[PDB]
Amino acid sequence: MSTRSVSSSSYRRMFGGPGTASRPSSSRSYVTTSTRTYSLGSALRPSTSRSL
Amino acid sequence: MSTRSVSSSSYRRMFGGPGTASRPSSSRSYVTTSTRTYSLGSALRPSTSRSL
Repeated sequence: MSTRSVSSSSYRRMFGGPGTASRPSSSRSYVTTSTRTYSLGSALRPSTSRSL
Repeated sequence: MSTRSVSSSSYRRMFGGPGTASRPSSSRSYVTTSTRTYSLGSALRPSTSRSL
């Protein structure tokens, strides 16, 4: 017989389906500004009382 | 990352190994060695033995 040899390409592995590796968890970011506590002159300003 | 593919290897995946591509071509013709009850020439010895 001329041997019908086993043509042995990568039917064994290199597959496949879970090619979904690094899904972007970066879709969860947490951006926030340098959050201000605001200044107020209300404790710099006393009551200048006029005595008559 | 590298896919650990325990494949059907690319030497028998497309090549039907042990297997009908390894071709068990065994058509079981029995080699009937036909036994005849005949030694060559035994049917006729013309007997000129008539010793009168």
